[PDB]
Amino acid sequence: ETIVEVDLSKEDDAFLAGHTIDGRILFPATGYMTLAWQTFAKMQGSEFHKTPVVMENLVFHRATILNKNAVVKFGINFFDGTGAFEICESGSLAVSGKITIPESIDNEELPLEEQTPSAVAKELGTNDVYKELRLRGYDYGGIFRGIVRSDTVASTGKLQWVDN
Amino acid sequence: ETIVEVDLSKEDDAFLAGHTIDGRILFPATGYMTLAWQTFAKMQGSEFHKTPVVMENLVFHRATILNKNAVVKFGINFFDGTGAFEICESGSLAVSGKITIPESIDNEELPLEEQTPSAVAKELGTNDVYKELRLRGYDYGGIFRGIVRSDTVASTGKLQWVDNWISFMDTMLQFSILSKNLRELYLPTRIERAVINPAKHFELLSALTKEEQVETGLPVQWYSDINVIKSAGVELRGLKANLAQRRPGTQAPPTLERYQFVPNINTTDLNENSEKARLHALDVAIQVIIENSSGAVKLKGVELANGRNPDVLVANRLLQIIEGEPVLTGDVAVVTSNNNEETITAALGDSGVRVVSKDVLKEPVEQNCHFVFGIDVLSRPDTKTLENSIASIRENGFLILEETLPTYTKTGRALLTKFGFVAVQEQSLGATRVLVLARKAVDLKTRKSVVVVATEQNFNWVDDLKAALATAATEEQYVYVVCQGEELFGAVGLMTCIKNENGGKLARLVFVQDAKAEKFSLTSTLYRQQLEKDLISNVLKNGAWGTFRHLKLETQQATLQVEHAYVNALVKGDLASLKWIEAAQADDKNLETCTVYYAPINFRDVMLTSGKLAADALPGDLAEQDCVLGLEFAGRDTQGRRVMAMVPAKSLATTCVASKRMMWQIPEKWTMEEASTVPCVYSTVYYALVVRGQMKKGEKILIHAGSGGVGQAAISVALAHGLTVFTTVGSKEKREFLLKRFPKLQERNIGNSRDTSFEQLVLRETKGRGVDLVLNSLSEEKLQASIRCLGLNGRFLEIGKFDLSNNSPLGMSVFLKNTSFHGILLDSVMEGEEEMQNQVVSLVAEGIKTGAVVPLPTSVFNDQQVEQAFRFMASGKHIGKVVIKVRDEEAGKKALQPKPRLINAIPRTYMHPEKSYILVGGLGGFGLELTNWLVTRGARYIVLTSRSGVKTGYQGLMIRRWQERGVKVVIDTSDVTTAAGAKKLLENSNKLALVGGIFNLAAVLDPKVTATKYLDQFSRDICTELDYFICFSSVSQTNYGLANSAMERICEQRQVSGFPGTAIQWHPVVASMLEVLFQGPHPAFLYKVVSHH
Amino acid sequence: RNIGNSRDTSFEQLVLRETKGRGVDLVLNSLSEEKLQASIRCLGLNGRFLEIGKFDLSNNSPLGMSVFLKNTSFHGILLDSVME
Ligand SMILES: [Br-]
Ligand SMILES: [Br-]
Repeated sequence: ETIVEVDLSKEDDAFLAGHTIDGRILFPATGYMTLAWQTFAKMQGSEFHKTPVVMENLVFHRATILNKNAVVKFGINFFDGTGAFEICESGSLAVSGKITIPESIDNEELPLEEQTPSAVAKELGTNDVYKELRLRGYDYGGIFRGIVRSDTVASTGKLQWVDN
Repeated sequence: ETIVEVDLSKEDDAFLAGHTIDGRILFPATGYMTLAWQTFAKMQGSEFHKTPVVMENLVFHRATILNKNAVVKFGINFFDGTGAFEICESGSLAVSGKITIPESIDNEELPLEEQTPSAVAKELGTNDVYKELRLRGYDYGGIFRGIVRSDTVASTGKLQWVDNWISFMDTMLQFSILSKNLRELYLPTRIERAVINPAKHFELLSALTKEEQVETGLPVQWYSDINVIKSAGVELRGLKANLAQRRPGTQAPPTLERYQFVPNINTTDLNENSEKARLHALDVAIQVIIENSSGAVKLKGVELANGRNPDVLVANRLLQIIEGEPVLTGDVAVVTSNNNEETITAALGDSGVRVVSKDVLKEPVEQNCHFVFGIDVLSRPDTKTLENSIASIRENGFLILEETLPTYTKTGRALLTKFGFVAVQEQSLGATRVLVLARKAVDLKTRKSVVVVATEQNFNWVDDLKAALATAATEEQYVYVVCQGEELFGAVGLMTCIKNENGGKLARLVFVQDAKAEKFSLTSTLYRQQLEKDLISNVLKNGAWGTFRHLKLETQQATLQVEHAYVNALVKGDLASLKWIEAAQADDKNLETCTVYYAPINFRDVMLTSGKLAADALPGDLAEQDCVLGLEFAGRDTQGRRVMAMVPAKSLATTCVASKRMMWQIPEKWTMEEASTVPCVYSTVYYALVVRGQMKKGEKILIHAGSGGVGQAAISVALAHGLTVFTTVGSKEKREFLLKRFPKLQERNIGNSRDTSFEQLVLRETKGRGVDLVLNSLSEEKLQASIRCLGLNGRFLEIGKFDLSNNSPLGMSVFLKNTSFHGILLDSVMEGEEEMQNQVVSLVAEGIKTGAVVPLPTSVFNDQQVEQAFRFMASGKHIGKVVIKVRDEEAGKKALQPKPRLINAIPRTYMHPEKSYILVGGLGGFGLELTNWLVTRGARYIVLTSRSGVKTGYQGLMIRRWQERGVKVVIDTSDVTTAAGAKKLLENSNKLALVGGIFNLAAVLDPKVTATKYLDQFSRDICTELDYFICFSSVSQTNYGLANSAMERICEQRQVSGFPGTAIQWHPVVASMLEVLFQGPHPAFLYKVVSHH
Repeated sequence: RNIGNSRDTSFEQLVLRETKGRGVDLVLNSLSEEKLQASIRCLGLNGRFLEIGKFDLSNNSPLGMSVFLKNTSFHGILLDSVME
């Protein structure tokens, strides 16, 4: 298996503290997806930002809690045969699923056009959005506060991009 | 991942060659398990023989074939999280499953006690077991032949131990396959659980000697109720095996050649067809030459081709006849005087006939030939062509000359006489043409000779001949064997018997049927001209000298007009094999024999024919049956009523027996063509949507494959009940057809079946709600997508087979929605209870009047276009039902008794189900397989004569199988060689059931002669319903040859006196030969079997 | 003879032995995981499995669709669905 270490004391992984849920840091589901994505490109030979993929049947078996120091090791493994992967943290399965490099990445997408924003009520600002979420228990911080705008029903909106 | 390389060139992996399946080495399923077991223990730190494990959900996705060199790399990987593992070989998945080291290996096993061995029939020995398996396709060898013992049903047995887990665990799988009733090739697909306990294994082995471990072995158990194979430390639960594809064997079927008397001077064409007649003439000619070339291993010949088309030359055919003869090769060349070598060479092709360049005028074409073929050689103005042809053959060589009859008569014979040649044979080639075989004569006066009596009154005449043959060489003389008016001496057999004797080249057979004829004498005018030809075989029959020659039969695939027939796919891979076959006649209950007019093809017929679907899947005992095609039909009742029906099989025939419960009387304004489309698709639709699914008005249903047979029927009924319908289609044209054909079908509701797009469409149109029912025939990603279309309280109706067969995984989250998943097999209905059958037909019955049941569009094909019919449905461009027009419907569409018809089908002879069949030496290898074949052809009373009785477990096995199939088997252990014994056998057998056939077997391994002689004699009086009297044997010991000669004469004599009699002269081969023999009439008294295996 | 143990998978053997491989016509199941898969194997031809548990449903456990070759039915049963 491939071992991947993330340390929130380190500059590259520090942002993860922003994904705080109910007063504790949780390794985000999308964190696992990225780690699985990245390493998969590594063994395939390419750079992950140049490598399109299709993940299937993703299962997040449990939440991963980190402290402030948060030096945590993730173990990743892939089956050449089916593309099935598994990520284990602290001696127990965390996430499982399937990953494949498609024939045509464009054909794997859906023919969807943008929706017309809802005009039933005023649109939400970044502060409106995360005020709502805070009340639900989500304590997002830093770059994880990336919803700049959303319509009243959250059918359409905008997300910022910080190369992450 | 861990890479493991196995090389059969190395000593450690060499044994794997023993696991040969269907003529190829396969990496055993148990091989994979061992690899997974070993490597897994290694990384855990332990030794694998010290490490107990539990494997689960083993799947063997594909077979691994190895060559001789066989360098193959296996890649293994393990998940720390779940314990799932995978084995890859050539960049593709091979095996998958789960493996874990248990807390307590003892706790993981089942507390099972040994079973009491079955005593229903004799137990099987190691040789019995693997004889059985060989017939199925398993070619096990070496240590993989580890089944020392098994009971007749394979419930208990023993396996040897040679310190090899792969072989040992494999024999456990072999053992499980034994118990399977169908005798076909099975390969492992899945194993639910495999418990391996090494500690327990070796402490059990310690109780055995290294010899006992090999000679006696370990107990193996098969518990059919719980599905477990248990032996020592290995415990296997939930084994699943699937029927595997058999390689298209390179064994051509055997041909039959009939013997007959051919006069040297034959003015009758050997065949009706002039072209075939000529070929036979050439065949006879070469035969005579071979017969008179002493012990020649090579036969040299040439063909003169001056002024002829390169295509019409016969050289290839000649070499083909020569090469055909066993242990004989030919040197055939084409001689050309017109120096057009390049042109000629191309015409011959890949035959291997060389070409020589010489001008036949003034010079010899070649030296020491056995024969020279030419056309119009005696016609030519100059004799130079003839002269150099004579100089080209060896002294005793022949000339094959095709001539025009008028010319050959007025000058042709004189020219041969002029050059000292005699016409050995003259065969007509129609009128105006003749084939002449010429040879230099020999002088009977100048050469020393002695005569041998060869009569039955002198028992020692064989020694007289042998003594004469040895003396002949020394004394420089020729021996004339004279056999005048003698019984039990067939000319063909006796000739062969002489030829193979030491110094046999010096013998000449003079065979005279009529006992009233001039005594043998070189001087007699009758004999002199004939014996001056110096032929080794001379047969006098009705005043004419001749020989017995074997002619190639024309019917490899001949078609006779029969009254009853069915369609069969002879070889599954090729659909061209679809042909009509003559059916057996009928000898009740709630059954009705109907006349078939229209028989539709359904996907099940296509799948079966193509091989995508195995035979074991077929409901009931159809895997055994030959006639299985045809699921439904429209036709006429026993009383001429217009009827449409549904059956499990056998509707694709001129007649079908249908169940009254599953029949509808065709309504008016329905053509039989139309009606034929209704039974299956609508019975399916109603059993799925109404019975199982319980669809209600106003509900939403997703019908996949809208413009298909089941789809169209589904859409019609659904819309009739008032449901909102969503569908999918394969193409633009299919879309257009549905829209125009149905009441309120919304374009918004038609998706695409080629992809998963329909998921978005349905969810969009249902605003995320989904539908209440799904009728699915799609598979894989399209199935899971269809699942996502299911709304609250939904009910999934599967009518496909792929994912079910493959045991695909189904996400059980769908069931949170209070849903139901329904596996729907219509076959289970017909195979199942009665009330369900009566309900579904009621639904269909009620539906027709309502108008919900509409006949489908038809793509009709006649009885000759069955191939095109199948290929057309396979393509998938068709809309509606594909129907075969067996009979044109009578005008008026009213009830009417049918006119008789005949259909061209391959003829086939079946046994009589109320007659007995005696097989002398019936328990030998040949006998057993012959008996089996007779049983499959309808024989239900079998008598086997055996002095020793049942000796092998295999024998007891076959008898058990025949008796279970309802066959009466009698083992007669009495001495049949005597007259009283033969008489008794026939009288007892006849009282059991009237004897229909007697089969004499000298092939198993004189008394051979005397039994046949007496059986022949007394059967004439006793067996008044005997249809067959057949004697099997091989060609050419001197006493065996004489036994053949005797059997030949017996059968000939029988026919003379108006009795059946056939001598057959030469275990997959037996069945193949028997099929040909009984494929149509075969009335000749002697046949030659040519093997092409 | 007809009372098995819910703590292990042994009830599979007991049932198949008593039904001689036929299985049962219905299964009312509240067990999960390896005991669920074992209960499936107890399902006979035309059988009808009746699930009232939630683990495998919530966890989206995989179900081998081979069982449906036997012309069977799997029923997700939520009483709540009735009242709502
Ligand atoms: Br998360
Ligand atoms: Br295998």
